[PDB]
Amino acid sequence: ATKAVCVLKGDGPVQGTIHFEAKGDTVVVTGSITGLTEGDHGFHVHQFGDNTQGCTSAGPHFNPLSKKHGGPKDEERHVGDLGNVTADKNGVAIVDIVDPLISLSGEYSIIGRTMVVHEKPDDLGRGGNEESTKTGNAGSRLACGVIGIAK
Amino acid sequence: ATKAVCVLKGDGPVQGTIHFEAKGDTVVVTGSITGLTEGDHGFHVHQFGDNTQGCTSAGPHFNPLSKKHGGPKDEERHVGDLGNVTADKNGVAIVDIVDPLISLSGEYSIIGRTMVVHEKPDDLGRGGNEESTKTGNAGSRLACGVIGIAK
Ligand SMILES: [Cu+2]
Ligand SMILES: [Cu+2]
Ligand SMILES: [Zn+2]
Ligand SMILES: [Zn+2]
Repeated sequence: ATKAVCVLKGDGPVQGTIHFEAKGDTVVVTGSITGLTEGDHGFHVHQFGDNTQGCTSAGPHFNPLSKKHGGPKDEERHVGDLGNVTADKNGVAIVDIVDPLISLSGEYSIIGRTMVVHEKPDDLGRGGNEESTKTGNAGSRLACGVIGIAK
Repeated sequence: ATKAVCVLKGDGPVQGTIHFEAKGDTVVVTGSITGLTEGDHGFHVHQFGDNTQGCTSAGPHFNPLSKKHGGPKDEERHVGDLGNVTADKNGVAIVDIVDPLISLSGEYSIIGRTMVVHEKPDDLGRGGNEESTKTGNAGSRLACGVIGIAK
């Protein structure tokens, strides 16, 4: 694919629509999420596109290279580590990310996997504790969706 | 991918979970769907895994070979044509299909696309009007879900 889309939904008020487009050797990720508390929220691709138990069955971050958790600009990062999205006072986050590790085809393809928006900011692997290097201490999964092929 | 899963949801009471597993050179589709009216309901893979407008944005049937609609056993069929599932008196349909056209990888991959359960029976391309040759007259989309990679 060259284009994908994901609709985020959960058990609370958080919702959003994320679009993905292959451009050169990168993926451009755009869209918006609403109903979020003001501030930063971790935003990652989780391994499985399994929504049988809500966002919990999505598994851990997509990490085909068996690395520790980092920020998007780090060399030591999971392929699914896209950092944080920032919600304004009205709870709206505008997403505008360009990333070279995720892909819409081949081995790092995220089609069929799960996009998750988390309750807290992702510490990018610099939190000082053990959890920081697994999940960035991003907390719970507020909303998620399976990444599908778009027109 | 060797295993996929899809959770079907819509605006009504219809819901279900379908699993897909590559067993040998074929794909085995299993699961169950509840909340249906008794009888046959068209069950197809629609092209886009786009749920931005409910099941509507899923597009037409997945048809990379550009054929007309037909039954699962016909030569002239869309890849997405999986026939009918049958609901019992209780509104429950058990899915047990093996199909030679869909796949979980490559050109016929259905990962990232949408499974749709329809309101009426699929006439298998033999209804005699133009609509039959497109959708089998299966009618509205009761529930649908994006097919994602499973553990
Ligand atoms: Cu995460
Ligand atoms: Cu259909
Ligand atoms: Zn991570
Ligand atoms: Zn068809």
